[PDB]
Amino acid sequence: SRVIVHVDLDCFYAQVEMISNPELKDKPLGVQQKYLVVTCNYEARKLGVKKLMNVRDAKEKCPQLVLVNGEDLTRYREMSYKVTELLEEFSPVVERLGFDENFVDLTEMVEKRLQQLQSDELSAVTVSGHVYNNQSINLLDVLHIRLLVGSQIAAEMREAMYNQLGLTGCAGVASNKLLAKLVSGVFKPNQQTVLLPESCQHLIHSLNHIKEIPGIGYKTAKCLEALGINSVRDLQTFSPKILEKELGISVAQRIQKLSFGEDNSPVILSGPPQSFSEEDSFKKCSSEVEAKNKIEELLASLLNRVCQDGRKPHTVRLIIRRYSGRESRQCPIPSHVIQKLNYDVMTPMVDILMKLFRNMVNVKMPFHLTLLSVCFCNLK
DNA sequence: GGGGTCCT
DNA sequence: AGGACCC
Ligand SMILES: Cc1cn([C@H]2C[C@H](O)[C@@H](COP(=O)(O)OP(=O)(O)OP(=O)(O)O)O2)c(=O)[nH]c1=O
Ligand SMILES: [Mg+2]
Ligand SMILES: [Mg+2]
Repeated sequence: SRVIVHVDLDCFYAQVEMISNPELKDKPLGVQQKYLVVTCNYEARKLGVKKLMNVRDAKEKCPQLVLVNGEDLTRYREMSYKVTELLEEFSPVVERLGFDENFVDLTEMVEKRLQQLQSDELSAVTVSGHVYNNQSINLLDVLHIRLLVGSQIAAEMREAMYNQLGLTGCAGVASNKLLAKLVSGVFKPNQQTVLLPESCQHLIHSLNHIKEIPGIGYKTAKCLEALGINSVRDLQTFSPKILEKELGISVAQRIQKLSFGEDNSPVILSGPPQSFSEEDSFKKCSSEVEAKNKIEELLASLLNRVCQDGRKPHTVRLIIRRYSGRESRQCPIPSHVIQKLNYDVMTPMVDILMKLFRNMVNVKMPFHLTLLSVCFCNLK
């Protein structure tokens, strides 16, 4: 019934770097964060470089790999919002997923375009891009026609993104978010594909690991592996009763639906972010004097970002990670502090954060943090 | 890794 | 405050 598109930018961070320094769009490029190559351009993947590879592995496997540092997300974040703002011009309800993916519900727009078409030009309606599984099109099938118009809009989207932002990316068009997202990566990079309904099963069964289904992550997949469940079909087939009584009703019914390619979740308007955070990770921080300096650094950046935003946060959170998950402490931001932008908001915010710090770190007893993070949320 | 979302 | 998910 619905016509949903999923847009997915090509090697996002690397693409941004290649644009900032066009002297790089010729070379294999990797974006580095500490010891990780979080992503690389397609010249690099040709040479054996994979996403999230160790710089050691990447170096050895590709000594001519140019590395740029991508620990500061400022520019990626800015381009990211330019992308969704551009998509919002097509339809106001755009849902972000991470920095480089967006869903848009095109069905109202598709409907509008059809109501305007004439008889002799419905003939006549064509696909833009790939048709998944080379499935043949039936122009008399109104579902095929709607999905085809979807593909046309999707191509207008990719064209605008290139023309206005210089950004290249993939699109997937299908009847729900799950399927749009699975199909958008079938032809990469910088291409698009549309999923006709009779090819839905082929798409879901094309997956080789149950983790490949968006919504099934490390923990959930590990549990399923424990239950003898490894293929999509194993999950499709497993006893709903037993599944429920091992993962709970909510998860069980949702992921089991997902395994059939069913996903009724609406595309949601993401809008402005609901939180701003900054982190730094390190081998060791073992003194409060360090912690405070670290935190002042993080807080400085955040205050810059809150500044531009316009809205004001009403709670602060401090996150740590002890040597060998994470722990957090939050509290509301005093009413008087919330009026800042010209004054000196630093010293009182660091005072609050340090109270939070000592609340979860015994400073009289040696400690070994390996991450510090500050988060502003409850924006108003 | 350096972010972000929602649910319990 | 933690846990799970997504990138
Ligand atoms: C998965 C993941 C992505 N990212 C960032 C790096 C990526 O540039 C960006 C989007 O990730 P992806 O969309 O998963 O991959 P990509 O856009 O870099 O490359 P492609 O889609 O062509 O395969 O998010 C992280 O920082 N940490 C992570 O764990
Ligand atoms: Mg991408
Ligand atoms: Mg998954």
